[PDB]
Amino acid sequence: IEALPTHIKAQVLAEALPWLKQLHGKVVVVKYGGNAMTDDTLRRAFAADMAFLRNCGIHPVVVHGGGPQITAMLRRLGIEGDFKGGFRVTTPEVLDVARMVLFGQVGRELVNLINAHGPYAVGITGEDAQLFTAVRRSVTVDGVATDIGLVGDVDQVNTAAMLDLVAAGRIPVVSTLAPDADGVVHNINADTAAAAVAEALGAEKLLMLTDIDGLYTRWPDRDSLVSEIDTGTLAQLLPTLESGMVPKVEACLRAVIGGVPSAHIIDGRVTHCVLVELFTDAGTGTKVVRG
Amino acid sequence: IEALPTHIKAQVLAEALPWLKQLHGKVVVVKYGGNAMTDDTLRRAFAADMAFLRNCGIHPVVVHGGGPQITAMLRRLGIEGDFKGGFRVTTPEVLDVARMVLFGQVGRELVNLINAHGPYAVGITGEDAQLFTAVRRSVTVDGVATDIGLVGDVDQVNTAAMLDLVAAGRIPVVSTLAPDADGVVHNINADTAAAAVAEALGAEKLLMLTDIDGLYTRWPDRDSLVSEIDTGTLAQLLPTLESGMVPKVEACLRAVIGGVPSAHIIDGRVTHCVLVELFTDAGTGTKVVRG
Amino acid sequence: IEALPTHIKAQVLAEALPWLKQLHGKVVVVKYGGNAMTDDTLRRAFAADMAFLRNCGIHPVVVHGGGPQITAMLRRLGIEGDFKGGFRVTTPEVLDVARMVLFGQVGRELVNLINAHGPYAVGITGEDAQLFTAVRRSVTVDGVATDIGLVGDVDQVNTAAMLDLVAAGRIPVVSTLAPDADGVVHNINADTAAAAVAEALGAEKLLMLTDIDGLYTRWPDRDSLVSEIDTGTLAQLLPTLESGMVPKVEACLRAVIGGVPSAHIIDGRVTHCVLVELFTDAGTGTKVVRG
Amino acid sequence: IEALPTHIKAQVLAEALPWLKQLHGKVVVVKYGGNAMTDDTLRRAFAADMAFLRNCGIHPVVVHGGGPQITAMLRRLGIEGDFKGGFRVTTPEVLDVARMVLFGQVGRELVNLINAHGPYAVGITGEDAQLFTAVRRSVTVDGVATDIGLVGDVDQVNTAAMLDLVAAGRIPVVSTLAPDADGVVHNINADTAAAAVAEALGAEKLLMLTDIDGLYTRWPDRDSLVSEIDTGTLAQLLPTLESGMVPKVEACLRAVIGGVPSAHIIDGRVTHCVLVELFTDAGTGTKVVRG
Amino acid sequence: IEALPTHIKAQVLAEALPWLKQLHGKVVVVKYGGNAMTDDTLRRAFAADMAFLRNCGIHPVVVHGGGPQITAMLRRLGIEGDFKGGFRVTTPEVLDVARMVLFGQVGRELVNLINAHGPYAVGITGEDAQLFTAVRRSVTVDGVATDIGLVGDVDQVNTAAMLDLVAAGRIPVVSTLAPDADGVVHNINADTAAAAVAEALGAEKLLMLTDIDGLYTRWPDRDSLVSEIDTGTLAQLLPTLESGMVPKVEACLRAVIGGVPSAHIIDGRVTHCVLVELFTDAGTGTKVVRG
Amino acid sequence: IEALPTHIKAQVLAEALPWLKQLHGKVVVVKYGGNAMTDDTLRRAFAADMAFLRNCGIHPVVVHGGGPQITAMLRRLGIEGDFKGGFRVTTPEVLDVARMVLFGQVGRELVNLINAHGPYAVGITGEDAQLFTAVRRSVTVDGVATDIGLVGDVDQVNTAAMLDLVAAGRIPVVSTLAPDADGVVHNINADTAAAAVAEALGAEKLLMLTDIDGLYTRWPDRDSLVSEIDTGTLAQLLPTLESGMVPKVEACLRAVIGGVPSAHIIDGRVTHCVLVELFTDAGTGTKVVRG
Ligand SMILES: Oc1cc(C(F)(F)F)nc2c(C(F)(F)F)cccc12
Ligand SMILES: Oc1cc(C(F)(F)F)nc2c(C(F)(F)F)cccc12
Ligand SMILES: Oc1cc(C(F)(F)F)nc2c(C(F)(F)F)cccc12
Repeated sequence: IEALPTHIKAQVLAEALPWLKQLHGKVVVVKYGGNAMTDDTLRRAFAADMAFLRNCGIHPVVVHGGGPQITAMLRRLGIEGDFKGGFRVTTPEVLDVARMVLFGQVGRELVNLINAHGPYAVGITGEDAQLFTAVRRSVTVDGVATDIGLVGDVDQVNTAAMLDLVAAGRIPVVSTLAPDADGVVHNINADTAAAAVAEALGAEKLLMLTDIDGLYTRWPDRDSLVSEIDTGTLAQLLPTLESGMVPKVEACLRAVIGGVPSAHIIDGRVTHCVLVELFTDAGTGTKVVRG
Repeated sequence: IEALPTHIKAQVLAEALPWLKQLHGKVVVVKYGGNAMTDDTLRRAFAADMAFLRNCGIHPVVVHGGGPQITAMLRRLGIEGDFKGGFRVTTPEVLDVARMVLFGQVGRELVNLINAHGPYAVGITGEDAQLFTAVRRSVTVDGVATDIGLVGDVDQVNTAAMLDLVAAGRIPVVSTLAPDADGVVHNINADTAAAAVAEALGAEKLLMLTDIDGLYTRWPDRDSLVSEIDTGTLAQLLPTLESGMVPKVEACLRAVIGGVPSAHIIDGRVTHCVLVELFTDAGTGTKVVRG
Repeated sequence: IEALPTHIKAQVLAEALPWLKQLHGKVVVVKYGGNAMTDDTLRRAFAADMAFLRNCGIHPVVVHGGGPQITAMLRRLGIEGDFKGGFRVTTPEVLDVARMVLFGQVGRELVNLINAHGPYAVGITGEDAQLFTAVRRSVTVDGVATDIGLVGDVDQVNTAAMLDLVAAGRIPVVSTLAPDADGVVHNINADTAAAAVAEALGAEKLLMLTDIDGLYTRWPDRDSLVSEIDTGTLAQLLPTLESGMVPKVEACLRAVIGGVPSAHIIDGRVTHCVLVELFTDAGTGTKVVRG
Repeated sequence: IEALPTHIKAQVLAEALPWLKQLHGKVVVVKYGGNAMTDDTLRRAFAADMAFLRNCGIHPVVVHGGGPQITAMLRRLGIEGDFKGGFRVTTPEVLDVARMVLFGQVGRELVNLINAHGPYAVGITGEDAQLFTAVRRSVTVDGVATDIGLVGDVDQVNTAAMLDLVAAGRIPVVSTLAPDADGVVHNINADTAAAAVAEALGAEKLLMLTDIDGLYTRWPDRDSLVSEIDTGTLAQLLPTLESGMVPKVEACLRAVIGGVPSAHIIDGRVTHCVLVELFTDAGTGTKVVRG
Repeated sequence: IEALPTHIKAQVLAEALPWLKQLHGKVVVVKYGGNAMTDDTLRRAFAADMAFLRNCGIHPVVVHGGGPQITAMLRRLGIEGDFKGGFRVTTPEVLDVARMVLFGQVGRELVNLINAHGPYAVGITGEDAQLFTAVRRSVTVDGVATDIGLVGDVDQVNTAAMLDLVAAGRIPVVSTLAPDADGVVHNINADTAAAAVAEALGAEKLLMLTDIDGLYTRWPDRDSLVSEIDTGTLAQLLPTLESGMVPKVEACLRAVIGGVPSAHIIDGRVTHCVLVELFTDAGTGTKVVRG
Repeated sequence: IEALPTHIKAQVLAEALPWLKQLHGKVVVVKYGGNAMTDDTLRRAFAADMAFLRNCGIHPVVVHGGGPQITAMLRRLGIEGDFKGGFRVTTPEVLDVARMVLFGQVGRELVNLINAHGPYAVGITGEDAQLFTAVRRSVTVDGVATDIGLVGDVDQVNTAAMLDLVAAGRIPVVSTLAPDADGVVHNINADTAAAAVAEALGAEKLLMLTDIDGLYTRWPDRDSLVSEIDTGTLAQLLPTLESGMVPKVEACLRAVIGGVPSAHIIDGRVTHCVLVELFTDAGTGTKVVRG
């Protein structure tokens, strides 16, 4: 961005205005995962972008996953896994590992990255201040609902405390573990949890960073990619899509149906993708709205 | 900004970060005048840029002049002028006109322009809530200090009220008229007034929009333009410069010497010049710092 | 008030009590116009009376007109007028003049007068902070609704901001210009605007200073003057009254019907008329209440 | 105040302005005693005047005595008194009576009188919330310092709590009893206590209602009455005055020397004397200032 | 509590937890009377217990009676009483005595006792700040409703002010006198008043200190004492009980039916009975709940 | 605590008062470690005791270690250690493990335990919101200062944010990791960190739970145990004591010398030891004060 004429730099900065006005003082929940988490230039830029939102008076909330880091730690520890369908059964032991990795490893590096720009990030789980609870979930293998241990869905959210934390100028970085009604901590799918937090906080937008250009309807037809889609149309398309896009799309559906004005599936492999989706009309992501 | 690749749009937006962090929650006083006031694309962009600062949680304060509009109104009214040196004598009558034009005409269009983006601008003079007072000033013709009527300098500033007004999320647009100790309203040079407001409010930056590329030391040598200069060096250069740059430079000197971290002389003829000077490293303006 | 016995001075001050209790912490909107605006002893006393209300913890709001000052300025500028019925057509040019005179001249002298007693007054139009909007109005000539340019009625009122401004201890002085939904500033009849502001702010009282002893029913029978009247009775009488009293009475009707507890038509030619109408049982004005 | 012309009523109300501005938001401590306490028209008007100050956003604080009511109750109870010089010795028994009469009788009627105008008054002693402490005082009989039991001076004042109570819009009515450092409640001279409260609260004025026209220097020469006097001059005159004026004058000296801008000895036998001393230039009282 | 093993001291302190959690930040109204008022060890411990609740962030409110102290003062003053049934007729004179004794004597000693632990207590009646009003009540002699003078029931309660007073960290000590709608102060039965205050303040608990082990159903069968009872059952039992327990039980009924979660009749003759009823499972009192 | 007479239960609860008054609204920092962390009855009671302090309006802050859990995890992961003197060298790898175990395992169980009583606990490190920084420390082996990797001391503490967090009613549970000036996270000795937090927060008390009866001067003479000691005396004794007591004593010295009123070494093996040390005069711990 050196040889680029100044008057076009001015135009790029000015074209941001309408979205600065749309998001000022608003909550934006961001699911962070995929390559945007593993490559150092992309993660450093993701951190700077969170600092950006905060220094525009926007209120980012970061929800993170970390599936592959968990299995690697379990393999390091020699913890033999049990599998039903494609799912590992989350025994009390896998959870102590899951929690320890998500919160004590993955969340910490993001906190430190963001905090390179200032005293902003704060890590939390649903355990802290009872910020959210979990309810045990089942999954379905070959059409049968089946138990795979201490996994669940976000049950209820301490909306008050949480919103406090962000008015103080803080960026929570959430690791998706929370207690159930009996105090038993469960692991929650990070995508679904992000949609739940977004809905409960009255978020203006939910962004889902993924390793895709965007929602393809008839993958892999190039002509099948779409910029925008409504819940009704997307819900009908849901049984058609690949394994990896189902949770991302399900989250977008529950968020937007829950009242979040729009959810976005954006490409985490693009540097500063969040700046592109939020402050530019040129994002390759796909925007979900109600209808 | 259409055919421009997205990844370079992302970089333009990201390169803004460090200045967003420098100015967040800070007061920036802007002298608005020159062509940036008379051409409609430049004024519309100046207004949008004020909306921009506000929607980044920055606190712009706008000080405006309007010399040529005053003389035109005086000519329309058939008010014969009296002149000492190059100065019109500001009789009680010229002031009723000056005040009426500055506050009832020039300030109003800027307020309305800015307010096209939201309920932000509010017009004021030193008369309103006793926000600032004036002290009668003399000027010097042929080395003699001489009286030219009801003109003066900013005397004291109601720093408390003023800072209130901006925490409420408002953008004051100041017309440089204020009462003296006896209630007698004077007209204040808009440049000097901008430096006074900036100093009294603890402004982070003072920007002076002018009709120049920047400070030339040996005008019109092209090689004489400078990007940055300190107060000591600039003060010595002061007797050398053209008539039109003296007030702009004097303001920068008193502001920065008064503790304002930097004052900037930027080109009001560039669209969105303020966005360029604040969020980009490519401004043609000249930055003044202490030393 | 020198030779007057002290014990009767004490009684005058004490008889104020019940109205001090009725208005303490309450909004009182005052239409200021007529002779109370043009003679210097009456205007100086009107200003002191506003200072009085403020220094009793009452919240005065001042709405002003200025019809004759506008036409004089238009005549000074050689602006040829166009007239339908008795109305001047408010072209874009007449408005730049109207706004400039109302806000840059008439409002300023009242602000300065009031501010001789302290940092109280602040001038505003509906343009400032989007405090109120306008909607274009027509008038009726010979029973036909007809367009006379950029004149209108108060459309909606930023009740929140406004009420803020007065809790801060400020006395707004309103010039009746406001933007329409498209940003186009209109001139609003000061009487009607005063009733609109009073209703929107939950004012306890609306006072209309006029050049009359009070409402005469069968002018000019001396026996026809009344101290108090209800909306129903007054509405029926409306088609009967002189040209000059119609707007004053219409305002009182819409205010009191809008829920303002009482509106008052008081004589602006009496020194300190507002002190008389508010803190004394001896006013010649006429009080309007609902029924 | 019926046949009195309206324009002179207006002037009486307007002449109040400068003192409304001097006292707005300020603390005024009032010693209440003498006839102003015993005649029902004077007490009712004293109560209304406290309501007046409160409904002008002034902060009255009322300190009361009640010497004669105490002795009457002691006589009713058959409590034989012991006397040194002219002083009754305040045994533990006389105090239970003193406290009971001051706080449970005299303070209550004033509270109820004031509260006829609204929920304003609140009775207190130094015992409540530890609002002020006492220190045992001696008196001097025939030049010997002597002990007369549980009487004392205001020692320290809980300035914080107290000032709170008045910002809430309340009018404390103080009965001059307070604990010493050991919890032992003492009776405090109401005059001296009023000066102590006034000084500790940063009162703008202290008023002492007495049964005199004002301070006579050479009583009973009519020509000896004075409108104003300074501390130095008054302190020298102190040994000259009658028994009854010594405490009133001593209080004025300690208050004004303590920084209270002025103390006033006003005639409690004049209806609404406080309104006269505060809002009129015609008071017969005598004003004390420093010098 | 010296030779007692430490590990059992630890258990006593720990068993308090669940009630500390139930009452934290909650209002607890306490009727104080009986022996707990007359013996010095019991009263000193009652005071310390109020200090305890306050230093746990609990909000005690103390309502006190004082029947026997009133009659003793009336006998000291030679005030001949008039009696209908078992009731003294409360003439205007008996009230001046009643008020003076309750507020100027009985309330003061409790305030001073409590305040030995800090600046907590503050005495009040319904007269102060119009905190509550009274309505004249009749009583029934031989089945006839009859007038016995200036006695009444709590009519309405200034819930706002009151709750303020306790958030400030204060412990009000209420003497049951209040004005009626016309300003005429009445004496209110302290038991009934305590139930009214408890209901109006949303108290978590109402405690009634009495001179009984607890509610006996078939007094004096030892086997008839009960630990807990519901309103329906207790209401039916009401006509059966002794004269002294009727008001205590009536208060418990109106409180719990008014929504107060539980009312308790506890033994005022046990040192620190309130600590026992609140923080221990071993109280001899009887708890009333709805049903 | 069943057969124990009620009147002695009442005395145990009442004897707590003076310490409830000393600590109300005050910060108490607690080092938690040793057996109090490993046995389930002791940890459950430690959690309940934190809930206790919080439900008395006290502000507990919990600092925890976890040395043995770290080495066990390192052994599980097959991480070969390097040792200088008795110290493991904290390589970047040992820290990822240390942080993960302290924050993602040990801190979580305490948070969940405490949160069984309510939404109180919140886990943090110095990384979160930049709450505290670290400075690399060396240790001394055989009298030589030597480097053992990423270990350090608390450098500076974000006192503001922190104190906020506790006013909100939260109990922070601190894991002793923090960034240095360059963002490089270090592991901090939990004892020293507890003294640093206590000093920086103006804590009223610092408690150090250890596996000792208390400070023995001449261990293992039974007669050598002491209840209280001053800094000067204790500092001189420091070179004499066992390896395990040095850090506990050093922390007490720096805390009390830093202005913390008293530090306490209490026996973590006693159930509810904190309740015993704080609310009882029977603790076996040893209290440190300045002198
Ligand atoms: O909302 C406001 C607050 C303040 C305040 F001064 F109270 F901050 N001032 C305002 C003004 C003024 F600046 F002219 F006063 C004009 C319009 C709205 C205002
Ligand atoms: O609302 C109140 C506040 C305060 C406060 F002290 F908190 F300001 N004090 C009050 C009192 C007291 F002055 F006796 F305390 C008595 C009645 C009402 C009160
Ligand atoms: O509600 C909160 C406020 C603050 C605040 F720092 F704003 F006080 N911090 C919180 C934290 C943090 F301590 F990690 F920051 C974690 C969970 C909830 C918090």
